[PDB]
Amino acid sequence: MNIFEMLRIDEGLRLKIYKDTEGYYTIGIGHLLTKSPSLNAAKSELDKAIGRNCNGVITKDEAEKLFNQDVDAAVRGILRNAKLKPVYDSLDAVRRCALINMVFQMGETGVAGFTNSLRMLQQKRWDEAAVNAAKSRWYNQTPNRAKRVITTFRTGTWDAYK
Ligand SMILES: [Cl-]
Ligand SMILES: [Cl-]
Repeated sequence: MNIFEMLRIDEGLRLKIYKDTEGYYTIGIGHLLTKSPSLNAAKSELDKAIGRNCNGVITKDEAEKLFNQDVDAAVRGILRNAKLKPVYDSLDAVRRCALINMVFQMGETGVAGFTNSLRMLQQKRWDEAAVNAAKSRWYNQTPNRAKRVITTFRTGTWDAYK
């Protein structure tokens, strides 16, 4: 189990523009296209992203290309963030996967808002951080995925995904 297989389970794969759980225009493996209500703004963003006329539809390969960028971008974002980088540095390999997951889903800004939880992860107080992260809009909105991520932080294993 790796970060890619993990995100592919949580995000799924869709070759046609679709709306995410929040209502936003998305495609591929969780690649948010626009927060705009316009299916037209989305179709436009999409062609700018792929470099061709897609007419809201892309190939598997294109979806994987977007996915590799997004994971890379998330990883570099964590390493560039003064709030995130120390947490990351401090964790084992599996737990690190859990934080990339949150970042990919919610943006560096959002994860950075979990101050208390991040502090507990840093202190390796696993159970407490799990209890605290559950008190969030994140968890109430997408509970099954949140639970999976939270278990990964609590235990340090890939259990929730197997
Ligand atoms: Cl709450
Ligand atoms: Cl969910």
